Amino acid sequence: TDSLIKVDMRTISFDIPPQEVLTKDSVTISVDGVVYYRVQNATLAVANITNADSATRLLAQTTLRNALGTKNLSQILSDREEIAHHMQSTLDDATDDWGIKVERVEIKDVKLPVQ
Amino acid sequence: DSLIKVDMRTISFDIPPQEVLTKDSVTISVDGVVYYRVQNATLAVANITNADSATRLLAQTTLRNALGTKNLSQILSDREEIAHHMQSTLDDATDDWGIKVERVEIKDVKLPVQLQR
Repeated sequence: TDSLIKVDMRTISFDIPPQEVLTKDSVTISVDGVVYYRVQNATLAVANITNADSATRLLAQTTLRNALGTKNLSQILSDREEIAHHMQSTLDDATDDWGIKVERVEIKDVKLPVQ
Repeated sequence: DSLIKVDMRTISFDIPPQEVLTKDSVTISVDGVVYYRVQNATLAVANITNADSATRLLAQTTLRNALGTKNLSQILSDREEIAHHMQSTLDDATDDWGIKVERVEIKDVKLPVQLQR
């Protein structure tokens, strides 16, 4: 069926709002990020609009916190691509149930508050 | 006794975000606040052109210079000594214009992750 309702099938992005994280070397940081994704299955995505919108954003936040909590501050700067690619794999696993491919994750800013 | 009343108490201005490199080659974005007051009304009014030109730009240069001489770990730990050092540098320059820099505060320190080695 050539459905009348159509969905953007190309790369789009949402921001992960700043998450407060404790590094392995005990530094308190605020980290925000960007998730790049696209609908790969229009039928699954249309079926899961409510179940994916909320759940994906929260999972992006949790995925970030868990990944960064296991690293030293130094590692977060130098291993940023490894960390991001690991997050992308974790996020892409969960989003498949909702017809979404996560293509890329980027760690944006690491804020250091008054310690 | 004067009709025009120059504010003689603490005022603040913001130092716009400064992108700079640490001693250990980390790119950071840092901003701050400078708390000052007029201590000499006559001298400040006389040197108003000097103060409006130099002070804000001096706060920027002093911040950039201080952060370039510190390691990231030191910026995390010694944020108070850096601010106190800046206060002394700024206060030395503003004294000639009847202005006392009372306190410098380092607010946000961000690591643009995409912009590193």
